[PDB]
Amino acid sequence: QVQLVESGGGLVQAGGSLRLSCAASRRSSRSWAMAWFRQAPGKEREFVAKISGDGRLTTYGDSVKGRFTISRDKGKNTVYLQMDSLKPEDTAVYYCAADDNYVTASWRSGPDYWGQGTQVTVSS
Repeated sequence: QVQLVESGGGLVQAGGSLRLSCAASRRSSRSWAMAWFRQAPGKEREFVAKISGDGRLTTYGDSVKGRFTISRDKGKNTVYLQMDSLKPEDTAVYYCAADDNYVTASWRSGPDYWGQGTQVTVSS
């Protein structure tokens, strides 16, 4: 019954920015760690970024570090991904995910809940 709904995807020229958003259908007594992953054809869905329930800890995949920023609203199960300096290599369907554990939130099978995906395409 928990639902995660992503928004903010689009088709944009290289070098440009997008901001993805994700809101869960409820708050939890401890806010969930949240994460973004991305999937493109021919490649396993990959971890992009995560943030702890309390917002104090973040980590990024090697390919996006320095360009993307993950943030959340304090005490809500929402999460954002600000994507700057977009490259064609960033084209994928981006999924938000929620986990009651920050350490496993970057594992393909860690999170409890998954969104349906928002497409992001970066043209050259």
